[PDB]
Amino acid sequence: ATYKVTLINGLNKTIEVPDDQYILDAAEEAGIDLPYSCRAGACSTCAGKLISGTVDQSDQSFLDDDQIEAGYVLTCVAYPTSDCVIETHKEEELY
Ligand code: FES
Repeated sequence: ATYKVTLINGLNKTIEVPDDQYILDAAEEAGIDLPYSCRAGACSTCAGKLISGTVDQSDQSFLDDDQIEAGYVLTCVAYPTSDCVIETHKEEELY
């Protein structure tokens, strides 16, 4: 499957993401400059907030159960599992 991932912050664009591609990688192929540092699921730099839809970010490690429950997603290690809508650049909300 290929899912429509809407990325919002002067950013408002919907990209196509195969279910076996990470959202950050797909955003970069679409020319979108999203924040990152480790690209390995171990920090908050690439954090976004899921507004609708679902992801598989099982390779992540930084976010705790409670941050995941609140809708945070580490875009560098997140695969879409449905069409979804993500607010980007959300690291600041964790602190
Ligand atoms: S850039 Fe570090 S977790 Fe995504």
